[PDB]
Amino acid sequence: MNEVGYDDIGGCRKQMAQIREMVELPLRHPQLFKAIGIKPPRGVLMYGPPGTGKTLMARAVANETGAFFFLINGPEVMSKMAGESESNLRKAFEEAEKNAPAIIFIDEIDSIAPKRDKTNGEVERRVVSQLLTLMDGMKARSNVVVIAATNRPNSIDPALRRFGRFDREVDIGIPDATGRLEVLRIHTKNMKLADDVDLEALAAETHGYVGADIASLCSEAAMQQIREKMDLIDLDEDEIDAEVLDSLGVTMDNFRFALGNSNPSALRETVVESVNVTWDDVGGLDEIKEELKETVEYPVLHPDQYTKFGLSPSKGVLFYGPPGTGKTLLAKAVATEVSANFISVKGPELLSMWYGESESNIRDIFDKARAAAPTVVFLDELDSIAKDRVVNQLLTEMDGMNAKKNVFVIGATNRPDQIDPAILRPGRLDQLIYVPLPDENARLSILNAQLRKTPLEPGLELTAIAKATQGFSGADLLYIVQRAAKYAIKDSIEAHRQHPVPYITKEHFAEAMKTAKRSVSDAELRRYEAYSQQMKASRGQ
Amino acid sequence: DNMLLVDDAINDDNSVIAINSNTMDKLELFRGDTVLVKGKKRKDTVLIVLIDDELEDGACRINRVVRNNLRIRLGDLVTIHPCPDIKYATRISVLPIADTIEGITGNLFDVFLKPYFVEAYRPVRKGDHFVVRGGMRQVEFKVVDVEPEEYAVVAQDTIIHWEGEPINREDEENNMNEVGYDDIGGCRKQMAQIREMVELPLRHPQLFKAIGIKPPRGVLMYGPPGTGKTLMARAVANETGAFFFLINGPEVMSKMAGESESNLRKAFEEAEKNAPAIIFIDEIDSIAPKRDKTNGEVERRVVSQLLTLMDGMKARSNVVVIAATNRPNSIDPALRRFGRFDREVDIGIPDATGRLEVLRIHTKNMKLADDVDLEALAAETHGYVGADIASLCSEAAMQQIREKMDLIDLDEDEIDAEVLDSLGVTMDNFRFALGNSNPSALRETVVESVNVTWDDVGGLDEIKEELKETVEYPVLHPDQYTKFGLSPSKGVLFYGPPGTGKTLLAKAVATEVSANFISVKGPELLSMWYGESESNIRDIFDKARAAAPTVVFLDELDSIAKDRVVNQLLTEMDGMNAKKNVFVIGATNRPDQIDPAILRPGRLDQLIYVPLPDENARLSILNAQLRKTPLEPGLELTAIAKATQGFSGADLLYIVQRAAKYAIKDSIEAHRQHPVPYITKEHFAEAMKTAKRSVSDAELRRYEAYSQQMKA
Amino acid sequence: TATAILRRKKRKRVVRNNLRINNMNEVGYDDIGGCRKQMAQIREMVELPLRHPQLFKAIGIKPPRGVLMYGPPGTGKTLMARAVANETGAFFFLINGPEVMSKMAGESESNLRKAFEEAEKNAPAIIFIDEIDSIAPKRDKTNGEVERRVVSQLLTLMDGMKARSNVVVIAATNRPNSIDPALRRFGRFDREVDIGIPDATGRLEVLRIHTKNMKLADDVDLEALAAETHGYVGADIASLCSEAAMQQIREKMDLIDLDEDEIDAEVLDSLGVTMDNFRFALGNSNPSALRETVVESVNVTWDDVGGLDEIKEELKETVEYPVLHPDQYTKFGLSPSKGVLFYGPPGTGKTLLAKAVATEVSANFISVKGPE
Ligand SMILES: Nc1ncnc2c1ncn2[C@@H]1O[C@H](COP(=O)(O)OP(=O)(O)OP(=O)(O)O)[C@@H](O)[C@H]1O
Ligand SMILES: Nc1ncnc2c1ncn2[C@@H]1O[C@H](COP(=O)(O)OP(=O)(O)OP(=O)(O)O)[C@@H](O)[C@H]1O
Ligand SMILES: Nc1ncnc2c1ncn2[C@@H]1O[C@H](COP(=O)(O)OP(=O)(O)OP(=O)(O)O)[C@@H](O)[C@H]1O
Ligand SMILES: Nc1ncnc2c1ncn2[C@@H]1O[C@H](COP(=O)(O)OP(=O)(O)O)[C@@H](O)[C@H]1O
Ligand SMILES: Nc1ncnc2c1ncn2[C@@H]1O[C@H](COP(=O)(O)OP(=O)(O)O)[C@@H](O)[C@H]1O
Ligand SMILES: Nc1ncnc2c1ncn2[C@@H]1O[C@H](COP(=O)(O)OP(=O)(O)O)[C@@H](O)[C@H]1O
Repeated sequence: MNEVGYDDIGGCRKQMAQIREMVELPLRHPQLFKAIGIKPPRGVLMYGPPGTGKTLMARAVANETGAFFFLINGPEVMSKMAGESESNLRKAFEEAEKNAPAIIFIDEIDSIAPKRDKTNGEVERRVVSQLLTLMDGMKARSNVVVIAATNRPNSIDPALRRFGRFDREVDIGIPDATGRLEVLRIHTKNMKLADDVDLEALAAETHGYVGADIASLCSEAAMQQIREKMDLIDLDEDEIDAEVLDSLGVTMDNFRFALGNSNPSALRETVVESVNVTWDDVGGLDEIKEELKETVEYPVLHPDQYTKFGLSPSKGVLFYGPPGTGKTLLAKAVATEVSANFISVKGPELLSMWYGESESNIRDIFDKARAAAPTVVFLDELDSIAKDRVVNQLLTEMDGMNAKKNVFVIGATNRPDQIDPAILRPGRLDQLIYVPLPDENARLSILNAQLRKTPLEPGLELTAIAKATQGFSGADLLYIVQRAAKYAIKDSIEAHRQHPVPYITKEHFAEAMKTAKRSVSDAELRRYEAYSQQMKASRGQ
Repeated sequence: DNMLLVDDAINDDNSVIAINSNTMDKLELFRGDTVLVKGKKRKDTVLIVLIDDELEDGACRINRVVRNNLRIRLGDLVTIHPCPDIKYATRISVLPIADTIEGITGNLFDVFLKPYFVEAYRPVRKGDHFVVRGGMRQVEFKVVDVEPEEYAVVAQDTIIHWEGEPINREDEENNMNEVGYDDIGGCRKQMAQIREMVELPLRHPQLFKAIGIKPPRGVLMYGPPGTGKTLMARAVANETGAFFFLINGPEVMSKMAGESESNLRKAFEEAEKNAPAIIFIDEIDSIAPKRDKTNGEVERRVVSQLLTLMDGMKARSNVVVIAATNRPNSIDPALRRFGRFDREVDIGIPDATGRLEVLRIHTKNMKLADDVDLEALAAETHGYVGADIASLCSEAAMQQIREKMDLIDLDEDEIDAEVLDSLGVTMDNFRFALGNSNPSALRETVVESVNVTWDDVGGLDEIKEELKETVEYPVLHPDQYTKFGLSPSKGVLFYGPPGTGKTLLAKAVATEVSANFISVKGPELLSMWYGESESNIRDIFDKARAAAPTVVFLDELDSIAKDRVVNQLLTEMDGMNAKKNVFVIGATNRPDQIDPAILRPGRLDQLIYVPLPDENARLSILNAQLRKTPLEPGLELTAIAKATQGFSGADLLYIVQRAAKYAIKDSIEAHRQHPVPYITKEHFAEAMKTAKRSVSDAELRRYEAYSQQMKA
Repeated sequence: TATAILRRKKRKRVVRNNLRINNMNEVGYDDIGGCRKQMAQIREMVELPLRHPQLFKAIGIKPPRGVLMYGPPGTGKTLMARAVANETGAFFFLINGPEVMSKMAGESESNLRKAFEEAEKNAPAIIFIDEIDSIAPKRDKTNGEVERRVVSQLLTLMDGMKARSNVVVIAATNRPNSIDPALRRFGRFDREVDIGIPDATGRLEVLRIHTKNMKLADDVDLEALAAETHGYVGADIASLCSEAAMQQIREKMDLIDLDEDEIDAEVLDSLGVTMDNFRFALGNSNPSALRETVVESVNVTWDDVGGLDEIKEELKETVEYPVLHPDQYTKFGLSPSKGVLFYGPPGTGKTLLAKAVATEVSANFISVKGPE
């Protein structure tokens, strides 16, 4: 089937706009580049998690442009008899050239131009050389745009990423809540949905799902509805009752069951994501909030002042403090303020990179950060690695960056002494910041925020609980509220079984807090404070 | 009113079915009318209607030949419809069955068929059979071909062709696979999952048109070898009735370079042009293994061709691809994504009932002796896959033949018929076969089922209640959790003295929610650490996801919690959907020695101390263990329970086993002296004299001190 | 009934020679000794499916087809295979491993295909794939593409063979683990036989079989030679006899003039092997089976070890009763113990205790020294 217009896409305004401004104008309005006398870029390389719609984007752009389209699949081209792949490539390219304007989509290019390390096969070398020769010779040709789709940027051969080749790069990230809502609406434009559908609620619940996974979710929900209504349908009879066939209707419980039986995998690797956390779900640390605002917002939102004064913006920041203090939320808020993408790299990912068993690599992470700039790279629990190949690679990557690009590296840890002294030199993660435990007002704000999604008995003031939880990390308060909810649900289920309990009660909170604990021991807090004092004395003239 | 009872037809016509007069009235038929009868699976024919008053309402009479043709027995149910469009076969070719022409000479046509086709007008259909009594013998014939097709009537104008080779009766089943659902036992959930995704898109394709969705295409079954994956796929394909094409793995990977792609392409296009169809790719891993294994150009071009063909079919509908292998992490990962094997299915070793069903299915033709207690076999035979059960049956039969060999003479090529009629397999043969059997499914992690309740776990009632709260409520009442918007806890951890009853506790937890149970002992963890095992943590969690809900049990977690293994485990745990009911339960003896990283929230955080069994627990364990052993009447276990302070479950098991050993020693000594059917108290006294605590007080106090420190 | 088949020439002075009572093949069961149990197993698995197929029709089962023999090289695997094949008198197709592997690329699959097709056409048939390890080594051992084509072709032919066709496949390989794992599943080489080095009586039988034509001097004590030879495989015994004859002829060569092509008839008729020749041959010979772990019977009773009566009784209770009287254990439902661990000062005779335990239950003994 064809005619997949822009109306069949959602949640990808930025990348679609980039690809459109990069493809349409050279073909639709070549006279502009003649009037301004430049050479429009040819190569375009889209890469992102599998199933994000890269091929769908390419097809939509091709159809909307109304230009000759020629599809080349890496697998099928690599499946031909020896010496036939080169002939197929030469044909495809000549046919595209003769029918200008044209667009070429080399889908899964990584399968025909893999990393030079894994190109031991002679035929692989021949095919890669043929592709390189074809692309190099194409510069004479006009009105021909080549689009390549690959899983990761570090899998293709390095030789394919130079001027005159796939230079322009696009990074596809997982969609946000609005994107997921749009995907659901686009996919569920034909299903016989029931009245009680809350697509907004589904989008809120489903996190980390890519468009393909959402389509699978819709298919599974429809399958669940069919299975439920199968009791009124007999397999033996060839004919199907018209009314029963029409009576089919998808309900919310079907979608929840489909979510239960789903297997998302995009989050398994580092992926660019968008966040919308403001300075409202984070309480306290007002001085730190203001300092981070000054550090990040002004260089991004107000670059003219820095240009006037010649200041060089700080590259990265480092956070240290007791665990459970909300460093990740602070980083997300910082990313939100500058309205930039966010990349997260937990410690197990760093260990996997150290052992070289995960596909992704530090170089790939920073390449994706550059492609999706502005971004915010977040390195959690660095102390797990700064106990070094990985550290040296990270230092080289950090030193070799364009200061103008808005790439900020934010490191989190609990052992600032255990971090390598090299990482703290100027031009690197030198700006230290301590994250103290929440104060009474901070604890009250955290409790109130965490309870916005749970009914409460009227008059249940949390001030007493906040005051009775001095020195408690936010995670401990989350645990206390979770325990109270568990007690309440247990009581509700018991009452129902013996049969009431529509909301939590104060006595539930009292019982839950009767068995609470302080996550951080006093000795660790003393050492943290001692190190903070030591750092202050070194900058406290 | 097309459902009727089946009865034996007294008459001797292969194409006559009798119906009650009221039944005839309901269906609006006339005497002598020909009607089409469809039985089990896709077998159907046409028979001449007869009126018989003696027949009860909703009943019909059909001889054994019709029953064999329709794959039904006496009293079964069929669907009957009028067949007024039946024409007269102008030209029919039929050949006799080889076993029915044993010593028969002359013009078989005139001798047998001609009296059988003298204005008989017997309805015929492709592939049918009919027996005719000629002279003093009976000869069977088969409907090789008919014109016009398919169903017609043989009349005088018809031209009968009796020229052709004899039809051997063996190859109808030996060379052809016609196996229905009746040949599968011990796996019903898997069969339901496969059927609801194979039959529904094909038998009823209009439903998905009505609801406006594209049903999933690919399906990937996997499990231990010999679990019947091929048999299940064959049965589903035969029941569906669609054109079934098989693409064996080694068969396609054992041909000249550049021809394997041709075979794959031919198979796929042929299936495409005969929709609906089923394409079964047996042993997928043989042709598309993990990248690290295959490096030559041919074994990569084959994979590329397979991927291209698979991606090219999602447009066309009514075609589904079924694969098969033994591990999810034994094929190229590129095959597992949207549009390529969306659905995954895991097949595990059957439970006791499944093994009993398999034994019943296999041992339906053997000349079993009277003293057969297949229930006892099922109880004893644990970890045996269906193939191992077939091997057990074959070995038992071979042992029976060997025993009877004394009454046989190796010379000549025939045995006395009396000797053949005396072939009876007894229980001793089955026990010998069990002795010589070598099951190997358990050598690697597999999914099974458990049937342990809150009966074999004495004491620690509060622990039972806490486990119930943690596990059952999220699964049984997820609506309440949604109402409170709280995600259920993922995993739990148990710590305490060794041999205190943790494995059976995890089994009980899994049983309560009625979820499968995957076990991973310490040696498997070490083997995965050393990279000499065919399994991997990713594989374990993938199988757990496929068989969800499941309980993944990690025993002796301290041996490896001293790393790559811990990193992989942590990554798999974190990258787990919250809603999916995959609970990870760990056991250890050194809680401090366990890496702190695991004990963080969102992981194996909820710690539980398993205390040493007390007097009541000791009494319950003693009663449970002796549930299958005669005891001296009047024995009192209270004194033993009182005297067994500090003894864990393993210690009591050792005491009981030693007492039984002494009892059997005395029994055998008395027997040889030629009585001792019970275990006397003196046996237990001797065992106590030669038994002691397995845990020093130092370890107990250290564990209790650590528990108190955690409590504070 | 451990055998039940062995209890009762070669399908055949002039009359006796004709009735058999360089190509003298069709070696019968008489030409084998010291491997009675393995020969019984092979016969039970080969003859009955072919000679008397109606038994399995009557009882309603499919007889097993895959038989795989493995043991130390030189123990006579090919000898047993050929003996059984010729005795059964069925279409016998013989496939060598190295011979098939020596063909050009692409001509080593067609040979297997035609072999199996012919065996099917002329059923009943026996196919003996000698040295299967050469055409199906371990998966990691060989990565060559042809080495995978051949193995896959073999697997496809084997799986497709399973049918009513009366064709039995027999394979041999010195190392049980060398064969590809995929060849040892259901519908393939499932039944396995292990060949162990012979014992004293087996060695005597082999010696008598080989030393039946030599002009042995009347002063020969074959019993003494059988006793002395410990760990000698059949091939080693044949080499021993050949070397003894060589020594005898070398000693007699003094009277022989090599210049003359012929030799005096009287000297040629005076040849005779003496006991000292066998002693010298034993001195020269060198067995090789003991280099690797093998299976050999032992015949030590509770008389070559003194004392340890309490330990003897404990070992009896541990091992002997379950094997001899499993019925009572089944009655009581208590499974027997698996292993035991002897500890004590060195040289106390632990190995003798192990051998005595093995002999009491009439079970074969496997040994693994520390260096192994
Ligand atoms: N906005 C969207 N983003 C992502 N997927 C979408 C979107 N809208 C619809 N989809 C559906 O999601 C699935 C994406 O599959 P698609 O083949 O386009 O992804 P891909 O991983 O880029 O493909 P390829 O295999 O060609 O590299 C399709 O079902 C598409 O219909
Ligand atoms: N319910 C059952 N489950 C498992 N095996 C069964 C069952 N019923 C019968 N069997 C027998 O078990 C054996 C299963 O062999 P089968 O070839 O199906 O195994 P498999 O491991 O799926 O094969 P492969 O992967 O080689 O195609 C056959 O003997 C089959 O007859
Ligand atoms: N009972 C016996 N056991 C062992 N060897 C015997 C026996 N009787 C004779 N021999 C001799 O032992 C040698 C066995 O040779 P054979 O080729 O069978 O050995 P093999 O190592 O099993 O062979 P291969 O692996 O090459 O097929 C021959 O000399 C044979 O004559
Ligand atoms: N404003 C806040 N200040 C402190 N802790 C918070 C705040 N908001 C949430 N938290 C708690 O901290 C968690 C955020 O993760 P965080 O504590 O940063 O993890 P980590 O310390 O491992 O980086 C929340 O789940 C909650 O328990
Ligand atoms: N509730 C129980 N607590 C302790 N032991 C028990 C209990 N119920 C039964 N047992 C017995 O205790 C023995 C100890 O072995 P097992 O339970 O496997 O210990 P572990 O799993 O702790 O290593 C079991 O064989 C079983 O017979
Ligand atoms: N009753 C016995 N106690 C100790 N040694 C014995 C006894 N009978 C024989 N031996 C001798 O013990 C030797 C075997 O040594 P062994 O105990 O196997 O060494 P190790 O203890 O290192 O295994 C033989 O040479 C044999 O002569």
